[PDB]
Amino acid sequence: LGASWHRPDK
Repeated sequence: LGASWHRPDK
C-alpha cells in the first residue's frame, strides 16, 4: 500500500 505505481523506467 503506497501511491501510484509507474515503474522505475523499464
